[PDB]
This record gives sequence, structure tokens and C-alpha cells, in this order.
Amino acid sequence: NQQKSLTLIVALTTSYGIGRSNSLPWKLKKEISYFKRVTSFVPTFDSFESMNVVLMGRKTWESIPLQFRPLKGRINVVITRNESLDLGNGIHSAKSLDHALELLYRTYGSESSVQINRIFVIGGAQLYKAAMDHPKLDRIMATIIYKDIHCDVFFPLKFRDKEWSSVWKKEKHSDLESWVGTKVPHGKINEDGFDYEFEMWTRDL
Ligand SMILES: NC(=O)c1ccc[n+]([C@@H]2O[C@H](COP(=O)([O-])OP(=O)(O)OC[C@H]3O[C@@H](n4cnc5c(N)ncnc54)[C@H](OP(=O)(O)O)[C@@H]3O)[C@@H](O)[C@H]2O)c1
Ligand SMILES: Cc1nc(N)nc2[nH]cc(CCc3ccc(C(=O)N[C@@H](CCC(=O)O)C(=O)O)cc3)c12
Repeated sequence: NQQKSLTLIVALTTSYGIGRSNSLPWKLKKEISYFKRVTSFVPTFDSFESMNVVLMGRKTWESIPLQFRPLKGRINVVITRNESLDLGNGIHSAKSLDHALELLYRTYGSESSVQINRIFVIGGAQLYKAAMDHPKLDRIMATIIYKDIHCDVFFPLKFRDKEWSSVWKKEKHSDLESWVGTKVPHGKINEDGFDYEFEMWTRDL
């Protein structure tokens, strides 16, 4: 069902809040630009065939402006145990995280003109929970928002806290840029009265 590592990408407050009222209680144009660049990036040589995957829960799928669904240049897969007959000219649907992985590994591969590069779990507290339990998840691309904004949905596992400090390690910034390709902003970024920062955390499998 799985060969490649999974990577989770999330934007969260220091209180682990990730959403409110089914939206994102923060408008950060540069933060979204980073999300797009990371989830889309593939090495030059492999730029011909290779392509990244973004897995998301239904509710997170709905949260994306119709203007941006599907995420261009990336294989989208919406996890949902209930079929509501909506595909929309591509969009794969999967019963579960592991079901989605086998669908992809099946759909693509040898007889495939398009190959898979990286797989990103982009969200939903529910899908985040499942991913944190998955034996192939070894990387978290986190954007820390330094402000206790009000949220009603939170990240399931406190990976930045001491209790998890022997498992999850924060990577050097230079290594972040390397894995990500281009140079990324170092230190806190201010935009709309919000100060945030990019961090990459890894786990040994
Ligand atoms: N800060 C961030 O980076 C970030 C990222 C993602 C989402 N969010 C926010 O989170 C909120 C959405 O809440 P949410 O946590 O409910 O979204 P979610 O986890 O993405 O969506 C859950 C829904 O997705 C499907 N799903 C997710 N995990 C599943 C699993 N493990 N097995 C089977 N089905 C699964 C479901 O299908 P069914 O409906 O058929 O049951 C379920 O109702 C919004 O406010 C959104 O903007 C923030
Ligand atoms: C916002 C955000 N930031 C980070 N760092 N991780 C995250 N993981 C999951 C989400 C969920 C929300 C989310 C994701 C993508 C778009 C979106 O429309 N993206 C377009 C960008 C359009 C643009 O440049 O405005 C895309 O192409 O990726 C909107 C909301 C998220």
C-alpha cells in the first residue's frame, strides 16, 4: 500500500489551533504562496513526468475557493467514507488514507504516463489524526502563527511540546530550504498583524 514517506503540511497557532467556522481565521497571502510552492515543487530532472499528491479531507475540500479547486499541477485526492458522486474532471476519491495510497500506486506506476513524486497530507484535523498514526509519516512542514487566534478545531498531537521532544525533531533552516528547493524566509514574517514562521520537523520511522 505504501513505499514513499508521507509529509504533512499545516499552518497552526502556538495553541495548535488550525481553524474556526470551517475556515481559516487568517488571511496570509505569502503563507498560501509558500503552501503552493512547496506542495508543487518537484526536482528539475524529474520535472517532466513526476508530480506531487495532496490528500485532504472532504471538509477541507469544501473550504477551498471554487476558484482554486482543484489545486493545479497536483494530484488531488479527497478522503471520504461516504460517496456523494462528486469527482469534477479528475479528482480521485478514497475511503481512507491507506486506501488512497493503494489507489494512487495502482492508478500510476509502470503503465502510467504520469509519475508520483511526493505525497502531502494537507489537512483536516481528522485526516491529520489518521496521518499522525500512519507508519510512513515522517515529516511535518509547519507554519507557526504567533498569536492565540480563536479556533474550534485543533491539531491532534502536540509535536512541538516537550512530551514529544524525543520523537519529533526540528530541522535546521538550511535543511528546510534544501528539502524544499528554493531559499525560504528565515525568522518571523509579519503580514496583516500576524507574525509567523516556517519550520520543518522530522521523525525517525
Ligand atoms: N491550518 C491548516 O493548515 C488547516 C488545514 C486543513 C484544514 N483546516 C481547517 O479545518 C476545518 C475542517 O475541519 P475537519 O478537521 O473536519 O476537516 P477534515 O478532517 O479535512 O475533513 C473530515 C471529513 O473528511 C473526511 N475524512 C477525514 N479523515 C478521514 C478518515 N481518517 N477516514 C475517513 N474519512 C475521513 C470525512 O468524510 P465524510 O464527510 O464522508 O465522513 C470527514 O467528514 C476547516 O476550518 C479548515 O479550513 C486548517
Ligand atoms: C493555508 C495553509 N497553509 C499551510 N502552510 N498548510 C496548509 N495545509 C492545509 C491548508 C488548508 C487550506 C487551503 C489550502 C490551499 C488553498 C488555495 O487556494 N491554494 C491555492 C493558492 C491560490 C493562491 O496563490 O491564492 C494553491 O494553488 O495552492 C486555500 C486554502 C494550509
